[PDB]
Amino acid sequence: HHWGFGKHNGPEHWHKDFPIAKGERQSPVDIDTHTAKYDPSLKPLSVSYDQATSLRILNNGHAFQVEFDDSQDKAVLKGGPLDGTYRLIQFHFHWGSLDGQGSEHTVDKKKYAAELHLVHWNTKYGDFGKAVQQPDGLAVLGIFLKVGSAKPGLQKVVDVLDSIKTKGKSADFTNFDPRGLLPESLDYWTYPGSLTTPPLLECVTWIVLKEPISVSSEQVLKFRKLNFNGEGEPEELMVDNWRPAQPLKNRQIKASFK
Ligand SMILES: [Zn+2]
Repeated sequence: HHWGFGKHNGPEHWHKDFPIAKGERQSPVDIDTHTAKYDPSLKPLSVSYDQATSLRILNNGHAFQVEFDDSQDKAVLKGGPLDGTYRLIQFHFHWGSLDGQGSEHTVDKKKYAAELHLVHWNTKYGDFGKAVQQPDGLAVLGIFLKVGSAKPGLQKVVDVLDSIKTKGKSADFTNFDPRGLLPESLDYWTYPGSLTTPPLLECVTWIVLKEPISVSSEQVLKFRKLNFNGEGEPEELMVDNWRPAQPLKNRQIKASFK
């Protein structure tokens, strides 16, 4: 009876196994655009993905994750609110059963159809496992998805999902360029928060882009054909794998733009 997104093990239950669920810097949060302060010290976000090396895509039982070779400085995030260099390790999404919900962060209470997380770890901690034990261990770049025109750069991801339908399935996924998932503007909000799946560690500097990317209805529909369950088990569609907004508590969200 482990954590999940069902009726008996979903986000409202997680605190029982992971008490930090009720912590002081939990994510996601609602971004109140009128309360976020423009910060004239925030540098432009530097995203250097030209040498990114994807390896594999995995159905991990709550989402799918595209993993990268992070053994060299190849795909790095720096600048913005960050000190130092953070290396890309994986990206994954959160999505809904319907276009009207699916994002984890919300903007003035608005829910998007999905949310992309590009997860990076602080190179000063040597690897991901050590980084998540530190308050500044991770930087996660969050990008909202809305349903409209197709995102061509996403299609290679959508087309491989049939091969990883059920929990535990993985597939070779090389030469995928995550630059094809970025919106035009890198304007962002930033605040200190946490992983949004257990163990919910409070190790993340969140950088959430203001500009959503558009994906097609057909693209998001294919996300919804994935399964939470393993092969040979009763079918449960992988939908609504998003944690709802958590109390902001003692935190200020800063904006890179006015
Ligand atoms: Zn996530």
